[PDB]
Amino acid sequence: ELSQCDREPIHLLGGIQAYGVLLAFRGPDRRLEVVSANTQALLGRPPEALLGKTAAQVLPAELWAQWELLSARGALRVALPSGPYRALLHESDGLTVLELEPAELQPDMEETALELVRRLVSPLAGAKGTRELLQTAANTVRALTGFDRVMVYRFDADWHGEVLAESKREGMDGFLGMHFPATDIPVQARALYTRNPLRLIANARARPVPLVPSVVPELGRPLDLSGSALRSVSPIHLEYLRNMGVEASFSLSLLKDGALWGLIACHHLAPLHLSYERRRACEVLTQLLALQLSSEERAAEAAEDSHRAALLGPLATSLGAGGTLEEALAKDGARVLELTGATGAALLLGGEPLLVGRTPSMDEVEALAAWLAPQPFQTSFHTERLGSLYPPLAARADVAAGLLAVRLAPASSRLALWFRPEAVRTISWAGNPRKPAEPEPGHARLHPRGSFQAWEETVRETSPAWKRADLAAAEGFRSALIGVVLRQAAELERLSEALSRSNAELDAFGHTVAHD
Amino acid sequence: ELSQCDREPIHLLGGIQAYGVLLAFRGPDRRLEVVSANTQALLGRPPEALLGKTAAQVLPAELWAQWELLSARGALRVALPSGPYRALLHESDGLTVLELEPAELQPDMEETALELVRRLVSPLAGAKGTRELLQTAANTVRALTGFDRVMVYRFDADWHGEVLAESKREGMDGFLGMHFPATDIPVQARALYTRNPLRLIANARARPVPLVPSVVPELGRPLDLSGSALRSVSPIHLEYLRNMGVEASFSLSLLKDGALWGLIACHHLAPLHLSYERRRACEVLTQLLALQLSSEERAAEAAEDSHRAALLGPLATSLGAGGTLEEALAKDGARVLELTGATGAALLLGGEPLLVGRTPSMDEVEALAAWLAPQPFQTSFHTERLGSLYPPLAARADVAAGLLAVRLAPASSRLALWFRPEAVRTISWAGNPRKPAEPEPGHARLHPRGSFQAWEETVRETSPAWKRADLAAAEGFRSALIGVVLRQAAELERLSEALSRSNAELDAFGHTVAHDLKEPLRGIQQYAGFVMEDYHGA
Ligand SMILES: */C=C\C1=C(C)C(=O)N/C1=C\C1=NC(=C\c2[nH]c(/C=C3\NC(=O)C(C=C)=C3C)c(C)c2CCC(=O)O)/C(CCC(=O)O)=C1C
Ligand SMILES: */C=C\C1=C(C)C(=O)N/C1=C\C1=NC(=C\c2[nH]c(/C=C3\NC(=O)C(C=C)=C3C)c(C)c2CCC(=O)O)/C(CCC(=O)O)=C1C
Repeated sequence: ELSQCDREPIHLLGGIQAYGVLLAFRGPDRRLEVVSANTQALLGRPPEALLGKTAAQVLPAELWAQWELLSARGALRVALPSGPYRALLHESDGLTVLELEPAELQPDMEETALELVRRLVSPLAGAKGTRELLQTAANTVRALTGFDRVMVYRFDADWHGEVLAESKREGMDGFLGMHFPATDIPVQARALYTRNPLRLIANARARPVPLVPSVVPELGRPLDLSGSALRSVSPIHLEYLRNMGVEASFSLSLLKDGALWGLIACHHLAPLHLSYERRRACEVLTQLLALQLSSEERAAEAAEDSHRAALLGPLATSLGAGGTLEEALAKDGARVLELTGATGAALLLGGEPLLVGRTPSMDEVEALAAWLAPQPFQTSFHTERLGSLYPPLAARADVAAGLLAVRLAPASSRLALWFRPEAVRTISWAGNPRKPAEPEPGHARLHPRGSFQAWEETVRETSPAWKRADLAAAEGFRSALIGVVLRQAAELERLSEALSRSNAELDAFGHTVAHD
Repeated sequence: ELSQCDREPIHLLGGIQAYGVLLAFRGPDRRLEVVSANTQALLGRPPEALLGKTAAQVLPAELWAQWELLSARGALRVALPSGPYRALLHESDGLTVLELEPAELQPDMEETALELVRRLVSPLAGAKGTRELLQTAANTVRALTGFDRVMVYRFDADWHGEVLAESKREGMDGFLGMHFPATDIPVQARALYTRNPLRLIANARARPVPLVPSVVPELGRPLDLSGSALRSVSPIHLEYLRNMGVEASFSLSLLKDGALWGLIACHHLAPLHLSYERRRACEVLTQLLALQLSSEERAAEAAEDSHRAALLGPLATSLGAGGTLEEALAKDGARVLELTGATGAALLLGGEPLLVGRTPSMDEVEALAAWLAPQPFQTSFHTERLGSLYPPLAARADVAAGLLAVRLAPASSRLALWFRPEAVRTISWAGNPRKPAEPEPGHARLHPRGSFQAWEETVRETSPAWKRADLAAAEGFRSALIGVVLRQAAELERLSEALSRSNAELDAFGHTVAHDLKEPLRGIQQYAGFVMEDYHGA
């Protein structure tokens, strides 16, 4: 593929954390094909000995009494001599696997989750703004998890990320408003996190615990761990955290109708374990954030569409009065521009092209109109930097930074478009984007960024991104160009009664030659 | 416009249900001025003698210990020698009001609450549709509350509503599929329910306990009960509930966006009392359901509008393929009809109107267009019925029952409209709506309906409602219509090349006016050829 950062498989690591013990059951005969190598403390027997025997005589006597509801719903609490343990059950890779982990110790915690979900679902939330919703979710995440530093991470088109908001406690650095390279998150990571919503790495210094046996005898590969929540992450990502200085990690993915909208991040300077109940409560909390944001964007787009219609109102009303379309646009050009938020407009109906406001030279516009012919689009065209697609205008980007074009007609040569100037924008990177990874002699792998200090770069010949409202405003301008062009048709309609008058002029000079 | 069902107030009854006990406080030292008459058991002292004295000695010592957290949070579970109670505290009418209610005897209900929450939100919820979401909500509400019958009530424009889905229990009657008159819920009821979502009527035949004293001295009014959740409903609604035979009621309000879009009702045939945590858990269910309904509706409507644009596309392309607009519409008359789903399409660009599909004759549509010109509509005018508004075409309601129209020009007489035939449907009424109420002798109050048997009636000369996608499709029809108006600009240049041979004919008019003036030059030339003759004669 592109790099070792992607070709590396994540399913087949076969690494398990030291917190719990993983056990496996094979079909009806209850075969323990693969077991953890740290089961001596819990199971009281050597790990290698337990291979190949039945589940009837190996497990502690307690949890068969709890086996029924474990097979029913996959969760319970069981008492053990070492202490209270949390039991989860899931079946994957054509085999049944069982695991045990420590559980909570504060019974008062459970009602807190209900209280906080009530607070979040309570009305008047989101009216304050979209941005504050992320912070008022992150602060509650801090309270539930009790971690140190929490960011909110949002994905861009090219899979690079930004920090929309964060909530921390005093005494640590913050990455608010910082961007990160797209390659920092591998593609296989996105594919895996599409299915598994959450994950937990409570220690960074811990060595991975080997899985015995190394490979399943008949599968030919080690046991899959995607379904389990105790998987050990790749060692490469560990050095990234260690250089970052984080000891414990906890991330929850946000899903929007099949799209990885963003990730919640949590960090800690010291190792700290966390229970399954807290994880699931946090997951339930994060699930409603997508719905809240959906409601917010529906309301915002409704307001924007209403505002665009309101602005369309008087522009259409003024058109149709005394004058011609070229006269009307020239006289009423002030109200034209704000529909698309541009600085110049151009229309081509068959005559010489007409320009209003800031625009490229007269000779260039028809060259562009010809240039727009072959690119396949049906209604609209978009660009934030036309210089890539069309080099000649990149020489003078003062008005050619961004263009929005629309088909007034079918594939024939009739078009209208708008122009935008360039806006300076400066962004701050964490490390050098040019060197996302630090190479090592021997090319065994690619080490992560050496440092994490803020670094700034400036982009030029770029226009602010086209919104979604102006895309509909283009169709609105088409619906307003009708009406004014229909008044053109009405003035041509009394030119049509003047065509009846022209036939009257025909037979008028007819009876005039009759008279002379 | 207000019958007797809109005069009496609800928040000034001053009645409290049998199970509860009400207490109110005034002033920084929090003296006692309002107390229920059934407080003999819990307080152990005559109610009258305790009002106006120091609050600390009146309240039991156990309750006074946990005052601090109850003051802030407002909810608390406490233990009494009689049993376990839940204390509710709230502020209303500039007064401190606390409440005492029996507590729940079930320890682990909250785990079930979280289980139902995670069931509803789901990794994938409501993929099937809205109706399935309502059905899922109904039976979950039943399970969480343990009631017999539940309702889902949705309001129309005129505040008259029908039931969509229900969770139905065996061995008892249901109400799914009928409508209820808007008179059932008065304006005052909607105004009150706009704020308080939780309404519980523990008993139907219980008599409200009076609050001594009847009137607050400084205010001159009965103590407000809107803030509290133990209000006693008006006796007329108690009789209305008794007529059904239902004993206990539970009503949740689905306030999605500043409006009472939906009401969730629960019924039971036997006395029953719920716990406060039950109501609090059920409260978030309504918000979840409303939010998911809104999200699903928006997503589905956006997806359908995408298909509308996708169908708009090839219509525009094909219409721009041929250069005979009237003929193209005639041959492609099928396609234009399903853009808004109408059956009769009429085009009027100022010339002779074009008629395709089922439509009335030209004179009726011309008269309708003439009437539409002074009729004020900003961009569009859509209605399902026209006989109510326009008399002359009411006779021809077969095809002119409903129409959707848009204004092509900003002014004048350029209108494009469609035609829709009448659609017949049957609405089932629970009880005859023609007799909404029965008047008692003396006209003191209007008692509710007597019998609730199903009743039927038929609506006529009506068309299905123009749902918003149709209006969006008409606007998109104008938007892609500008495409065929650029094709009509090619046709405009065809009319203008007729006018261009007419402009060459205008230059012809110039030099033929020169010709028809210089033929008079030959006229005065003949006059000159005669002028020496007439001079010789003279
Ligand atoms: C190709 C390997 C590799 C390099 C080099 C690189 O840049 N990424 C990487 C390793 C992996 N990272 C994995 C996990 C992972 N990394 C991030 C990155 C961030 N952490 C932040 O808080 C932050 C900022 C903002 C970013 C962009 C994240 C979010 C993840 C997911 C899990 C958490 O770290 O929480 C990873 C996956 C391994 C596995 O799932 O076992 C790889 C391969
Ligand atoms: C004059 C008002 C009035 C007449 C007459 C009438 O038709 N109803 C009525 C009395 C009131 N009822 C009030 C509350 C109330 N009524 C209903 C009605 C229904 N219950 C159903 O199951 C159902 C169906 C649908 C209908 C039509 C409902 C749902 C409520 C809210 C509380 C519950 O009953 O659950 C009322 C409000 C004042 C008060 O609280 O006393 C009036 C005036």
